[PDB]
This record gives sequence, structure tokens and C-alpha cells, in this order.
Amino acid sequence: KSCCPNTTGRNIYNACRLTGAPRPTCAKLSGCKIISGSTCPSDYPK
Repeated sequence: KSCCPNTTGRNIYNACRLTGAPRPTCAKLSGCKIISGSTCPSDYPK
């Protein structure tokens, strides 16, 4: 699962991936957290 902190970031993340970029990169570019669990951490509610 690819969660995110701020709403703004979540948006940029989608765009990055929409182009064909990897999860990791986009996660660091926008600021989204990449985990395995099926839930979002308190830190990244978005």
C-alpha cells in the first residue's frame, strides 16, 4: 500500500505514477510512505 501524509502530496504521487515511475521514487519525490500492511500509519493519514 502507498499511503501519504499531506493531501497535496497524495496528488503529486498519482501524477508521478501516472507517467510510469516507480513507487519508491514517487514516494520520495512527493512524500508518500510505502508499506506492506493494508492500513495507513497515524503519521500518514492521507
